[PDB]
Amino acid sequence: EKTFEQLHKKCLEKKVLYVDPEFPPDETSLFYSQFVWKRPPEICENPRFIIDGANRTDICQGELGDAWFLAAIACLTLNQHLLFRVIPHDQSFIENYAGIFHFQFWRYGEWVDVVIDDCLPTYNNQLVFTKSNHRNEFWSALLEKAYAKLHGSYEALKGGNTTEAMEDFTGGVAEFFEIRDAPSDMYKIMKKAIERGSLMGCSIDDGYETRMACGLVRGHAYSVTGLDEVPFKGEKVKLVRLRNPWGQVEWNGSWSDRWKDWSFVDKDEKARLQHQVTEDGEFWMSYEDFIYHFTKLEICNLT
Ligand SMILES: [Ca+2]
Ligand SMILES: [Ca+2]
Ligand SMILES: [Cl-]
Repeated sequence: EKTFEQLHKKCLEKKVLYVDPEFPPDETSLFYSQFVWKRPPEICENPRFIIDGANRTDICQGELGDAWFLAAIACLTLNQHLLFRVIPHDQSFIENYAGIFHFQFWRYGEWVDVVIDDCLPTYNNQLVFTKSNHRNEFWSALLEKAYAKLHGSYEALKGGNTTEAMEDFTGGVAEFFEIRDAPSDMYKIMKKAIERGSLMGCSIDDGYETRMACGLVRGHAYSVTGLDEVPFKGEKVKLVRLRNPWGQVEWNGSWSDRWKDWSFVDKDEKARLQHQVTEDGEFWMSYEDFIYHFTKLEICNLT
């Protein structure tokens, strides 16, 4: 067991790029039961670890069913100071680059360091697994690789629970809600949770194209990224903001991006709500419609 510092320092002196003996760039690391592995400098001219900050737009699901995990990362980015425990800032392609990176996860009641080489699965020189909106940003793809290593393979990330990942990023305690049994004050419970920095997911119980007619997807982890109140036509309306970790496929009901009655909303209020018409996976919906469609709500509470 050599540490990140040690391995990094060594590779720099040797002038060699690191290769992970524990989790090598071959089919063992992909599955337990076809892609070319490439490092980000082999993929593009000017790769970067973090560009314009690490935020939820940098998490876009690829050809692997790990939404449960990605939704949790996206939630984590809403709490930057927690985020930078999981992701060390002092990492770069343009300075002290030795093809090695690391991340931290809460496991067994303590922080543990996962080290990886920066080889990533590609096809036609593009990432097949999770990537960022920005073709040159690689933190999220690398984090996913590190989480895969922690579970033994990329395939091991197929299916899982959002709360598992939330706990692995925070060391917090999971709390579940069946939205049918929801208390009267659950908007308030969720509001206090988001303001306290707690991570929130939700889903529609089951038992890449738009699944439902309303634009939601069944059996799919969504990140809760906002809760707010807007006064519209005299009265105040409770809203919920969600993000689909696909980065695509939004709700189309009231308060959706292209909803016309956004025109009746004040221009400053729009700004406070960060309302944009963009196919980014993120959308506002009414608290009412939210409680009506979603069935499970998962909150990971901190200390
Ligand atoms: Ca970014
Ligand atoms: Ca949107
Ligand atoms: Cl960089």
